[PDB]
Amino acid sequence: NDVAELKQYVLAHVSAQNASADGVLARIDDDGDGPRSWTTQWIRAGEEREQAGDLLAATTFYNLARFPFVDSPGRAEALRRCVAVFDRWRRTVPGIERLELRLPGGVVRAWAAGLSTTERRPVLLMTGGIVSIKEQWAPILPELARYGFAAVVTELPGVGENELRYDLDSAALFGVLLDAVAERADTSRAYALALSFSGHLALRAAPSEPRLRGIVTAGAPVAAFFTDKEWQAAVPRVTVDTLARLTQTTPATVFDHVRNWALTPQDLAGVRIPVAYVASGRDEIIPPADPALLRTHVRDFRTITHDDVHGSPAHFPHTRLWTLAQVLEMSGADPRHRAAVDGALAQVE
Amino acid sequence: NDVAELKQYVLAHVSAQNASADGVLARIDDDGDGPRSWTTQWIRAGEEREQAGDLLAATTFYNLARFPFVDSPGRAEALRRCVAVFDRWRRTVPGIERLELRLPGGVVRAWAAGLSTTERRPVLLMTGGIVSIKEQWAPILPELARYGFAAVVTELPGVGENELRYDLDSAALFGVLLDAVAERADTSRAYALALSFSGHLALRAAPSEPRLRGIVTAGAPVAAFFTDKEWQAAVPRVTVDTLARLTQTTPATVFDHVRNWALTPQDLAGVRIPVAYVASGRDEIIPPADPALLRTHVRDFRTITHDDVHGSPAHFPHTRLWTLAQVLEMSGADPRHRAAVDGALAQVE
Repeated sequence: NDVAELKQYVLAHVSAQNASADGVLARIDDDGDGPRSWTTQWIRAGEEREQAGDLLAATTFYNLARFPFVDSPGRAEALRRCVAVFDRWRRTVPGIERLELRLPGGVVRAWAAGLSTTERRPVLLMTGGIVSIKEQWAPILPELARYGFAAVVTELPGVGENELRYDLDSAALFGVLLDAVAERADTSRAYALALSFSGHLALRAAPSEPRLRGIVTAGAPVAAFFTDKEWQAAVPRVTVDTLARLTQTTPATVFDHVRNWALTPQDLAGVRIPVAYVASGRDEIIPPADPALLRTHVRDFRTITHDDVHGSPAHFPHTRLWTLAQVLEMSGADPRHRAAVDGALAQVE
Repeated sequence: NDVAELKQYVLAHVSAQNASADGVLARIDDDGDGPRSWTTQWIRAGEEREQAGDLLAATTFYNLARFPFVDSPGRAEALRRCVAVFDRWRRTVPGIERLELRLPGGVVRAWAAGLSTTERRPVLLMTGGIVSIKEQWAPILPELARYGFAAVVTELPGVGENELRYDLDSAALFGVLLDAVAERADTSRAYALALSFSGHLALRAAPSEPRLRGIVTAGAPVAAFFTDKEWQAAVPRVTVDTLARLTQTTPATVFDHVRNWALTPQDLAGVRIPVAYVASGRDEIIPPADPALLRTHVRDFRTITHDDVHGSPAHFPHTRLWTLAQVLEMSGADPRHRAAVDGALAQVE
């Protein structure tokens, strides 16, 4: 992995939320093994905070150690202790449960909250993209539960502890998670807060999974991402390598491998549910043609655009409230919750 | 206090950094001392996170309980617990120490890092505004120390554990802080990173404190803030009440009391150092004419405007880098540090 690419992810998506990260960046010279390497430095910084009692700080740093995907025994150890340190933290928070699903293609693990035997709460499935482990979003589970959801936070196939191969049959993962919490939630009403590539997977699942009632995404790939080769040549190496790893192909073959993932107009027409999309004006990963294709073909499309890079990290104050407003509208959540968020949303604009 | 005002500060300056905050806001109906009151809910939320081992989260919540100023035994108790839980956190972080100055007019406390009897590192004095206690910024001391500074974080007179009366002689505070760390730092070269009202104090002190070599501020009141009665009538009640409390006057008299705080053209002509200024276009506290007067009267003025409310909380990613860049250029810090910040600062733009 190119270390400049790796550092630039921290600068844009982390430094502003934890400024100790800039101190660790300044001790990292390469991506190998060894005392000044990315993985070692991030692991040592996580041990320091873990031993100091800061279990979320330690979670962040061990997450960073494993980023962008586990390609080494140093990284595999990173993830193992990111998962474990977050497991320690979550126990001091009531209502956060581990879900384990054993499937033919391997094990999927997840974090949930707002689950109940006696009540039937609408399901919120939350997933990042291809470099985003589930422990990034899990801390937010209690807030999700407060808004009325049986909230499940997971990982795309090949990410974190998710063992499946990432392929077109992974669209079926929404439905299988639903099946696992059917005794503890209203799986008749599910909503996918599915960021980046997981948004693509959600779109693909919609036409043959009627329990999915709405999708809220940010910078999901659609069609041009998979078909436009010139654009692909300029896509960051980390995107290409990670997607190779997840699909179980190779950096040089992955775009040809995934060419038939393109959502056709027949596929978008089967999407008969509300779709919200947060778009980034400077997106390095998604071509402009993809958000446009959803605007043309999806019957109930809501969208907003920020002048930012992928995942709009400089616009989190706006995107957290906008994505949440969309989720509550789609699910017909309590007006009191909707007024609160919409008041907070009007405040930021 | 007006509980709606209180909740909006949390909405604009905190929620995006800690989403648990929105959960506690939903349980607060008033600013009394009942079980659904502001102070009780924030204290209960800090206890829960303190018992769980999240000492920074607890610090934040006890800070909120105390906010905007201690006017009751509940808030006083909040503050005492905020200071104590911050003290436990910082014992886990090597280099962070407590400074206590016993003055004629009362006791001032501070957090410092990067102090050394065998080196002479330039001083970075850091201070918030009138509702901003020490412990909000203290977590970033080690980052300040990493950039080469002998860093001291403190509070305005009457805020947090600072016992002084906030008056015109309070400009002498910077110089007295320097004196206390004269054996452990290069107090010939001091830089004030002084937000909001502390910015004004710093400007005031500059022409009679030659050890102050530069000021980096955000939304500092200058002149019009103090003299324009029409503007003052629409200033938020919490600003009015806090300022009355600090100055040891009353809400109905505070603007008449501080009318002579306005920095005259003679005052500004005595400011012979660089001053950087982050301005907010929707600033609800500082009239436009204040930034403009500094542009015309300060010989080395640097500035930048965001489309945001006071303290530009939606633009933290940008302001952390811009203010830091300014501090490092001002202080002739190592070019390796300036290159890294200026790279980060070009990425975020």
